[PDB]
Amino acid sequence: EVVVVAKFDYVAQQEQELDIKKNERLWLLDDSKSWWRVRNSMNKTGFVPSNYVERKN
Amino acid sequence: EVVVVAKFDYVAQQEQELDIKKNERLWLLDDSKSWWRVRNSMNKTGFVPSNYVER
Repeated sequence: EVVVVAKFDYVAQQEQELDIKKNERLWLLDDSKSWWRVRNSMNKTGFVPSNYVERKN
Repeated sequence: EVVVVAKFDYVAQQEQELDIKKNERLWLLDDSKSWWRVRNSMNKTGFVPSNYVER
């Protein structure tokens, strides 16, 4: 984990997100993947690594 | 509507992760927006958009 700095304020839109403020120092726990926000048929939401998602396109 | 499914099983490792089963229907909240996991000085963790932090 590295220390990073928030560029902008961000207001979390779901409980799995973090509220941050511009210029806040944070610890970066994982930048090795692009996580995507997903929801299933059971109405549950969360994050999965992008490569686990298939868009039929 | 673009159909989106789980490509593979993904077994969640942390509370903010979602377990998904291969071939199940999913819905994407964003257009290929990447998120990273961070922690604040009060030890709270969560995801933020990757482009919001500077390394």
